[PDB]
Amino acid sequence: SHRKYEAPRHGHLGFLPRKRAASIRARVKAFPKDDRSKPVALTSFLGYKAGMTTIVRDLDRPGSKFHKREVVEAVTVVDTPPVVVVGVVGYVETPRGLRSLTTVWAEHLSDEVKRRFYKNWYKSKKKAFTKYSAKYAQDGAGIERELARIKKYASVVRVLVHTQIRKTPLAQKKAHLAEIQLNGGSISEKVDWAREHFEKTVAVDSVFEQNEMIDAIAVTKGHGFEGVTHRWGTKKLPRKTHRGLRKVACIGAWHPAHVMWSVARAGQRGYHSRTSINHKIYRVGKGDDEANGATSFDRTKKTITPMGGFVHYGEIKNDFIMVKGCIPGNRKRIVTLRKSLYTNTSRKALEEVSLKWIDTASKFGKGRFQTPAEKHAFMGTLKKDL
RNA sequence: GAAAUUGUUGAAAGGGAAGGGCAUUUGAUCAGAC
RNA sequence: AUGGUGAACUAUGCCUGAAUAGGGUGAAGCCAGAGGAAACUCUGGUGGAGGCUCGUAGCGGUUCUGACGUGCAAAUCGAUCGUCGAAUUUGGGUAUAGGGGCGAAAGACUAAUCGAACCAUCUAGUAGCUGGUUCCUGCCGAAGUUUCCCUCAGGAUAGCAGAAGCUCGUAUCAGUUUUAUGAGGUAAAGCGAAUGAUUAGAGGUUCCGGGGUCGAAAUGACCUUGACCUAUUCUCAAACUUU
RNA sequence: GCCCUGAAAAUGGAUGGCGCUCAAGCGUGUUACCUAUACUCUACCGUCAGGGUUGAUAUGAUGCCCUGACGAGUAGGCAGGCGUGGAGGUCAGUGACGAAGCCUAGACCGUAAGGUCGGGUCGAACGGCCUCUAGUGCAGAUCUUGGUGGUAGUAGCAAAUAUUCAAAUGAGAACUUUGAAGACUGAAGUGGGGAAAGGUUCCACGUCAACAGCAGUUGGACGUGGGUUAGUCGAUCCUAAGA
RNA sequence: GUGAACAGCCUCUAGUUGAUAGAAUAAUGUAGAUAAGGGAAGUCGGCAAAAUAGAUCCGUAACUUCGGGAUAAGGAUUGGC
RNA sequence: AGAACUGGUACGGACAAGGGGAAUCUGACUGUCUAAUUAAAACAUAGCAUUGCGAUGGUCAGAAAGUGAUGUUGACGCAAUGUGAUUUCUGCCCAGUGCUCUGAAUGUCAAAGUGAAGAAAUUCAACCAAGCGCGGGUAAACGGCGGGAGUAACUAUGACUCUCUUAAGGUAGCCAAAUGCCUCGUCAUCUAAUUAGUGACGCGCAUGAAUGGAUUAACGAGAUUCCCACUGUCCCUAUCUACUAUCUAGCGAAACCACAGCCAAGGGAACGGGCUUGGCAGAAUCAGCGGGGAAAGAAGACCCUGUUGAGCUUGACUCUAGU
RNA sequence: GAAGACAUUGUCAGGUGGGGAGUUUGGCUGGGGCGGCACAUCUGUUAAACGAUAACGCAGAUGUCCUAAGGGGGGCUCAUGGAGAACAGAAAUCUCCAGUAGAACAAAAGGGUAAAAGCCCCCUUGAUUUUGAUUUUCAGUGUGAAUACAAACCAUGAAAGUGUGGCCUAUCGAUCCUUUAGUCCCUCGGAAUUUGAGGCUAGAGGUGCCAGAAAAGUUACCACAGGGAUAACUGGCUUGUGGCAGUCAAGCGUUCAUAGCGACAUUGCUUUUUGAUUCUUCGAUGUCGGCUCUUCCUAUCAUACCGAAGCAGAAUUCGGUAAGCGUUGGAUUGUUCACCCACUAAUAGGGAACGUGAGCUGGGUUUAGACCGUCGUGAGACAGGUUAGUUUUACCCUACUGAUGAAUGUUACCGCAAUAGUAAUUGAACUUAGUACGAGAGGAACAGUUCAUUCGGAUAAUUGGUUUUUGCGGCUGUCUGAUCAGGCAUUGCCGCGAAGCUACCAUCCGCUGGAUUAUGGCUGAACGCCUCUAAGUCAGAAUCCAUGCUAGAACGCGGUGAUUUCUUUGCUCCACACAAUAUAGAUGGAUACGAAUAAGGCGUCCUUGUGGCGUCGCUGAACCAUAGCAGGCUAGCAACGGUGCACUUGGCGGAAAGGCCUUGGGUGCUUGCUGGCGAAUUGCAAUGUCAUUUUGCGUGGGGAUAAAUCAUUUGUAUACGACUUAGA
Ligand SMILES: [Mg+2]
Repeated sequence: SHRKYEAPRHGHLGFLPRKRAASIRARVKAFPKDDRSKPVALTSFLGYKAGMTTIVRDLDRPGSKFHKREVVEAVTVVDTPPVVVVGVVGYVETPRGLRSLTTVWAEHLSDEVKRRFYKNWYKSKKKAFTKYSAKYAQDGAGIERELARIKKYASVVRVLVHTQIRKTPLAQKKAHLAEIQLNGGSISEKVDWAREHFEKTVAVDSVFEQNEMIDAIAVTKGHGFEGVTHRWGTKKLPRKTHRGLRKVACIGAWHPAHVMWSVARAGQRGYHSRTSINHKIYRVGKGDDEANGATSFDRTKKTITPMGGFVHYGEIKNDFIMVKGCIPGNRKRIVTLRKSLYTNTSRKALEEVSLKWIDTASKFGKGRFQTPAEKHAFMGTLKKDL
């Protein structure tokens, strides 16, 4: 017999299975479509989630109640030092999908990048690209052939970059390596662009520009094993239920004499890879720029880092991207920032966002002051002071 | 000093049972006859 | 059915013991005072009654239909709860014994056993009902049908089957055809044939159907309706039929 | 005539499936080819039937031989055989130079029941044949008694607030002893005595195979012993309900 | 000792420190709890839980077998010195 | 008992410790019972009422007895019943089934005893105890309280009158009550909305007087309705603690088990793990889970059958203790 | 003292006697009960032309009736119609004609019957006596009925003859007992007589459950052996009924059959009603409802796009593609159902063992307690009402959710993408616009903007919740002599309280291309016209497939880095040296345009094309290769070609290129032609061994000198594994 009353099902069936991701760095499964008319540019970037903070800005949209009037807003800061270009890969178009024809690497690789190729770095002769470096030191013999291989073939060209994880306060010491597809033109000069950028850093301002919609790709915060009530949002069973109430009462009919794949059940929650879209960049901060957190309306010399530092992350001495809202992943997590895959006017994505005030109060409590100078003025002199 | 049941060694087979029948290949072993 | 054993659990009586904070309320009896046309009424003390009451120990066992539910436990555990000075609680002694006890009465309890305890014997109690019923090969090979039965899940009986054969040796034979001779009432057919049913008009007769017209009426006449008769017409029958 | 509309049901799915469009569909016709335990021939087995052959030697005349036909089977009937315990007869049978039993993807016979042999183990009895006799053959009866698995190194060993440090002993210490620290019962006690009941559980010494669902050097365990002193405390006497 | 109290809580005498332990802190359980705004809409049903609660002062209805109802209902106070 | 002062308005500071109100049904109350699914409206109870009996007795026990209980008793008692405090009331019916009384009896009637016939066994006849039958009493015995006809000046109805069955015809009260089918009865009230609730209306299938009727303060771990307060019951969930579950050392079971364990459809004992046609199909596994294994727990307690029972009842059949 | 031969005591007899005892309280049967009798029977039919033949199949009948309605005989002819007669008519009685039964013969019906079998008159008991045979049913038993006889005694009639009950087919009863008639016989057993009794043959009393016990209920306190031979769930066959849908078109609709409806008929579908049945299940598949959750169907309520109107607008009605997406909060009731209140775009219908009880609950139903009404004498009964009433077990397999993991030389990093899944949804306000339209009333829509509902995925800056941060403070009781500082009160209590977790109770985000359905069109035949259709084709829906999003096949794949010698000489590549290993199956060559097939291939020519001319196919049965000891050893001739082999020059090919072409020289052979030598004996065939897979051990010649795991450690992770970090 039918349900006596209707209700939408709990949870989304397109995000199945709710298993753990295969890696801590979510993979980019689609890059922006290429038109061979623009200059050569990276389409993505690698950064670390620093934390949340609060922004005040003047909303500008006609027809709204809050037009030309203040709105307090929530943003998240992603810490983005420049990425070092080491290597390039060509992809031939085959009837069985794209396939990497060959990889050409740079002559010199730092320590922090070659640590990626090791499980035990403290036990090593460290033997990394030692015989590959001998491919260089010739005039024009070796490297140019595989480079010309990517010229003659490989309709898709991607660039291997590694993050400067030593500049961030993270205690990892082991960089993150990824392919970022080049979406310039004339794949021959895509290969040329990667050639003279070997061992050279690409800053975030050359990829993302302020007031842009970008994509955040990261692995979500994990919560271990979860009951069905929280994992799927099912209704809680009544109080006087024998043998538990954080369950699903009927997990199937008599026929088919099986449990279907679509019935909510207990298991892993979180640590999924997600691609959230349409996040607007509110600031492209400069690492070597005092008063990162300042604004034309504030004009007070203060960096983006709140008093006491970003909770569980540290400080933002490097460049950063301030993007509106919330993104998948927790603090200290590697996050990939991707360009929008389509063009949207939307009367909301073309708005020019000009900040007015950035919150720098402590996130380690009910923060009261924005700067140590502000705290000293309000309170006065203390007994600690001499 | 049996069987169920068990250990060790040896041999063989095993993609959601195993076991069986006809026929033969292959491997192991063997009687007769000269 | 016979003969025994149990009131160490529990039921009720009797005998002899034993146990039961601290509060609330404030009955009779008693003292003093006040108002008083008397009569009498009122007030404050005192006192400490009640199968009274809140609530411990105790005795109990309402709800969570909680825990447990191959338990700690063949009835327990937690919380909540009833009663708590007596128709109270309880020990020991003793009385009551199975168609019998005891019962503030639930068919309750009478040793985890009760709408008739337990033990042994009669007793291998009876069952048209359930289950099982042990080696091989060869040859043959059924029935669910008849009649009777308090007969319908059973028997008896005939039949179907096997075995032993017996007397004879191709015949007093045959789940067949032919010839000759009978019997039958089904299929079909039939209703201008009996019975019954059933459509339509045509022609006739009323001293004797009902009506309208000319008539006082006529066994007077005219038009119509009903039956009646004749020759037709359409359609039928398991309990209709010549064939 | 074919095709289409008419033509709506619940897990995904059924010309058997793939798939097939002058078909690999439908109607129709003509040949070729495939294959049943069916039909023809042959061999072999048994059963039934009809016959031949005592003649001397050689023993089964219930024997040997010739001919023909036939063979499914539940319940059931009949017949011929295999095996077991024991008894009469006989093989002047086998055997401590190894009987019986047990084990053996080694050999042989029989359609089969079964029979025989070889090898290992073992240690004292046992068979062939003709007969006699029966407590004579198992896969099952929620069969009886005994034994053993998968489950499975699994459920579990979570009520009662709580342990820690060090030394001693020992093969071995979370658990024994001692010290120290931290706690609890909180006087209707986790204290000190008894009644009923138990019977040595009391105490010492030695001691850990078993029991204390971990452990164990410890124990209400195990082995060996010691220990209960009345004129006054009880019984002993009286009587009660009763016997 | 607190306190009306052989209540509940703490301590003295006396006696125990007995119940397999160790490591982590997933889901779901058992037991104990707290929740913004709403306040029975939940459910057969307020089942469960919550609220009230000691004492002192004030005040106390219908009805009544005149004994009760009654701690009715409803207010105030509460430490230390 | 009172007064100052004092504090982050706190102070029965932990512990301890009534939620309250308006109503309906029902039992008066306290008390008792189904040990181990029912604590109740059940039982008890006081009070009320009835019945039997003066001892050669009532009631009861016993195989029997020179036997017993009440009884060491004596109607202000003993035995047997019904109802169930108080208040109020307990209406009509003795035809029936009972029970109980007169016996004034051509009714019936045993054994014995008597008479006649007989040759006797025997047959016949009259007579005849208790009992039945006949005739009275009794309902706080068991119980019952129905039709019909004619009538009042609008109809309707019947204060009045008569009549059968079979004796009487339901009075005082109470009711969609725990007793009403129809029924979710109709009206009012309560709600935004009520098959609930309360108050009313009645030819009431089938209310009703110690089968007790009605009312009723107090009480109730009894059934029900609503209001205030209060809250995680809920909107709609979230978080925390202990012990588990989890991993380890030691110790270490049970249920159950034809063989086993992937589906779809088909056909099939009409719902397959196995069969057919398909889809498929990769070792070894861990924590969860409750779809399935028509999972497990019991030779269905329901139904039916059986010439199988038992407990109980009675104008069943056949007997019997006692009297 | 009382009583007194009465009580009492003993035996026999009558009444009373559920206090007690034992027992019984039919059968068939579309389950049982109620009902009925299909139980003993009879007629017609079913019944299918001998006989037989079932059903609780159809129309009925019997437990009797008759001294004549039995037996014999004689005479007459019936029902009815027509015509006539005083009262007298449709029915009185009388006359004639007609009249095959259309009457009667007890009853039920069917046969039969006309000088009778009918109606009237006469006589009588043949409805008698004796035992046998036979038919029916059948067992060739009994019982009943009957048939024809034999031996007596009669009736009637002139006589022939008829008469052994009823014109035929129903109309009935064993054993034991009692009783009667007959025989007046046998026996009473030590011998007699007489009563009495027992025997012998024929009747009567009766069993209707009728081949034949002597028999009341109840059980909700219950028991046993069984039954799925038999009911109450599901499921299966069926579909009357329920529900849904068609065809026809008399009519309604002012007018007008079909805008919307639609009578009388009729044809279907479904299994969400209820029936009918009894196949499975009674050594048990847990029978209401709700809650929870998933999925499926379409007969579509809303949302998308459309067609038709009795569509001016608005609102609405009919219909199509469509199940992508939604379909609620409540009062009462256990309720399913129902009925109201209210919101909403809408509050559609259903299935999944009437889904879902080792998921819950337990309000209802349906054990045992209890009350009432009604019924019963009673025990008790009631699909009447009411109140209280134990809801057990997963640790196994599979499924599902998550999680590891051997083996693909090792190890590490970066990737591809087969397959599977998928997602967004709906409303409001402003403007368009008081506009279009309409006499007026009234009154839209596309485009645009701002928000909101339902859903989903994350996240913690802020706000709120949570407190063992037992972090700070405060307070009570007690304990530590007081102070300070602490313990205990199972987290003592209270206020605040960071971090983490977390709330539509907080915030953010949720994409655009193609192909289509219905539908509306273009060109254009069929059908000289016309037509959206046939060929061809355009636009088009919340639809499908893509983009995008999640996982990554643990037996799908690519690129890249490093690859161990003093673990006692290890690893890799190259040449041969010998072994082992195995074969989804060499035995001359897998021999390369593309495109069309109502058209092409090749050759040639020009003015280079969609060109002209010529030729070819009609199968690869082709082309190439192919002679020599399983293919030997030598000689010459002719040309300077052919082939194999190791080197070498230069290119081309990345879809899995791993192969193709080419320059130069050397070398072997050459069957292009002509000579010389050898073969035997494997005995007359025996595959008669000539291929390539992998691995190992040796040489000699180059090439290069790593990691991973455990353990420790971090928390961006976590049940354990696993993950992510760090450590010379
Ligand atoms: Mg005066």
